[PDB]
Amino acid sequence: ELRDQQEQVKEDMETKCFICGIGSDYFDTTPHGFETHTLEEHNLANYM
Amino acid sequence: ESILEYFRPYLGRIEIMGASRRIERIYFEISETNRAQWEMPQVKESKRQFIFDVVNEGGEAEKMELFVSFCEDTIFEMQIAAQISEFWGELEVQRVKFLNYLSRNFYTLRFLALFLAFAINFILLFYKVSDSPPNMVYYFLEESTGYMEPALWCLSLLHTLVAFLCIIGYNCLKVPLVIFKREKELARKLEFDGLYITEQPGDDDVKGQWDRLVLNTPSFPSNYWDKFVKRKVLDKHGDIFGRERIAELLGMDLASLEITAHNERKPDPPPGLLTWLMSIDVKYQIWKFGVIFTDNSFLYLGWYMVMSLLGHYNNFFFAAHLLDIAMGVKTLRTILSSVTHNGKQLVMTVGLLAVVVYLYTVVAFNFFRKFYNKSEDEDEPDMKCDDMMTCYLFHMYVGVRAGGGIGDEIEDPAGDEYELYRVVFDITFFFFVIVILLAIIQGLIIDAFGELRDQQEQVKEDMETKCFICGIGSDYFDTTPHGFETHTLEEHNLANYMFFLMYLINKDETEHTGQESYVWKMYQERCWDFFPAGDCFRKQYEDQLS
Amino acid sequence: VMSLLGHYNNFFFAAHLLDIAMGVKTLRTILSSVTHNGKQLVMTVGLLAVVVYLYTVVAFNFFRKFYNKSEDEDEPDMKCDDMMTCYLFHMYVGVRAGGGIGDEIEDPAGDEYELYRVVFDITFFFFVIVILLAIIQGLIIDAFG
Ligand SMILES: Nc1ncnc2c1ncn2[C@@H]1O[C@H](COP(=O)(O)OP(=O)(O)OP(=O)(O)O)[C@@H](O)[C@H]1O
Ligand SMILES: Nc1ncnc2c1ncn2[C@@H]1O[C@H](COP(=O)(O)OP(=O)(O)OP(=O)(O)O)[C@@H](O)[C@H]1O
Ligand SMILES: [Ca+2]
Ligand SMILES: [Zn+2]
Ligand SMILES: [Zn+2]
Repeated sequence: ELRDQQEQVKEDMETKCFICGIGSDYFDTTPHGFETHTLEEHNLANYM
Repeated sequence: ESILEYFRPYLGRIEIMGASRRIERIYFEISETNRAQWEMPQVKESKRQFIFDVVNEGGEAEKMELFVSFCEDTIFEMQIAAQISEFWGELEVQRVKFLNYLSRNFYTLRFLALFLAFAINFILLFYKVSDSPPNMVYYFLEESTGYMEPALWCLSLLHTLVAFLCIIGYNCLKVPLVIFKREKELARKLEFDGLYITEQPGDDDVKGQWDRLVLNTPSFPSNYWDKFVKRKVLDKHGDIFGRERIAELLGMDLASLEITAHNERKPDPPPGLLTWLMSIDVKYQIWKFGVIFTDNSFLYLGWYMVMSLLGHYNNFFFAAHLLDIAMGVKTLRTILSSVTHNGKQLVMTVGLLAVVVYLYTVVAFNFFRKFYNKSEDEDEPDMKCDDMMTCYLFHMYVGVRAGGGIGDEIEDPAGDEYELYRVVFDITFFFFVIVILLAIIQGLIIDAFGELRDQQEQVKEDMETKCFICGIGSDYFDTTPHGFETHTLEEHNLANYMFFLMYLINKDETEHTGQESYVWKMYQERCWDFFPAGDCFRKQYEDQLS
Repeated sequence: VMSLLGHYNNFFFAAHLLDIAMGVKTLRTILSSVTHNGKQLVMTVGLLAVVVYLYTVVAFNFFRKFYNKSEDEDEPDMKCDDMMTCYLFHMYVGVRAGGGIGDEIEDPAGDEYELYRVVFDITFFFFVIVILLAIIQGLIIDAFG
């Protein structure tokens, strides 16, 4: 269960944006969509 | 209807996302030879693995790039198949016929080698030993028929001969595709990445350090179909980065490329094979030998032959060839992969087991030492915990294997001042070492096996739930009866895309229609946008019922 | 046929007790779970046979004096003097043993092959007992589940 919790943490991050929460399904309509949103649109560091 | 039924297995129709931002259907021609070259078990096996690795590793954006690379590899594979389909002049023609026989019968020779290994080891099951000839021991077969020893010798010789044939067949069959992929990836890196021009590979990229050899060799793009990659790299690198420097890096001459650009007549090679042996490219051949002497399948075959030759020193080295069944069938290979699937975790968990057992050794060395007299003899004691090394070996060997901990093999703690101390010590050893840690190792391998089998089943299930090209799931298609079937067989069929690629390749560039020229230019520029993603003809004209 | 054989010998009657397994649902499911992964089980027990045969070759060429099961000094019962007898001894006794073949072989102490036999017994207990047998258990129990 602990190892499954660790796997889930990594998976959840790649599925939903930490800030807006919107999942990767709305972003992957455009190619490399989630990557664009979670790196240029809403990157955690950028907020820092 | 009759014409449609006759040309149905020749009418391949794929849908492309065109320049009009619309999903448009392209109807091309599938050659009969092209379909026949798609439907042998080897190409099907290639597609099966490709689909497995793509669905397992993932990546929606890289999916089309890997699909196109697979199409190129499989085109070259059926080119190999076409070449291998069905006094020096006689010698070379007989040599190519013999290599052809080996290349077509590679798998049959593999099965024959495994059969010979099984037969040899079945004979070896009759081996016995005796102090007398069939301080000195003699290992001889005990057989009443008297034929199993000549049969053993004959089968050993035949098995090493088949080992020769299998390595030659691999060299003539699977090695060319490996070279083709290596040359292709090096050409793509030079054309697009420009690594040897700008981003020099580091020490970790031993593949790049070895690829540096064929940078200047004239036979650089030999196995790869494109022969002008050097000129392309000069066109997009050297204007900015130094044309003479790039020419030196690629081992080609500016005047030579000028005279090839101008009108020129190609001469004929000198007659004879003694010129050829002097015309072999030493550097390119060394690079090819380096990239096939590290290919894992060829290394397995070389190890197979090394074991076969050692089987002539001692016949029991032929027992190593029984692992070929594990390398052959699928889920036994999965059992072997499950050992290393969590290999890092297993190594450090057995390290934790070693550490905790060492702690039990220190506390059973300082205390609890008189309870390790394994010898029942009173005159001769065999205290296993008088030395730290011997006590640690005793623990890690015997106590771990014991199901009730070290208390099974230590003296009973009764009538002694340390009674509850040893009770707690044995209980904690049986709990942590046996009950917990060993079962964690069991979990780390068995759950790895289950996870690998679940990955295979998930690959098979995912394919039937979403279209590999547009991705749209089966829920949108199953509204119409047999919907997904129709969409993934007549609308977007992986093969149909491969057949379009071949049709573009073998069609003259002056005949390609607007759609075909668009797809061809897209393929040249490596954009992969012509694949429909997230939409299809049905989705575009849902209101128009088409 | 079993009923008629029950008149030759009454103990052929049992054969008719399996009718309860054919009758109730999940006992029939226990019997179906044996063959639900039958191909995998056959080839995994084949792998078990192969690896045990490898342990037999390496305990036949080496580690042969450690198979004297007889406690009598005058009469030895070396189980690994013949390849067939050693393979039978392994697949029969060592697989059933929970601590591998080291339970039923002589202790490797005070011998030049000490760490060799330690590694041999550990790898036998690990691959044959810990892993492969539990994989067979998984292949049937997960089939039931
Ligand atoms: N708002 C967000 N900002 C950053 N990453 C996000 C966000 N939402 C989701 N993610 C996911 O988090 C991933 C973080 O990967 P990245 O390579 O940026 O860091 P990392 O290597 O995981 O960081 P660290 O080394 O600190 O663990 C992204 O690739 C993306 O899938
Ligand atoms: N675009 C697609 N092209 C082909 N198959 C698709 C596609 N999208 C989803 N699929 C699924 O892939 C399945 C492939 O089954 P098919 O019988 O065509 O080949 P196969 O026998 O699995 O091939 P192989 O023998 O190479 O493994 C289809 O039945 C379908 O469910
Ligand atoms: Ca035209
Ligand atoms: Zn966001
Ligand atoms: Zn589709």
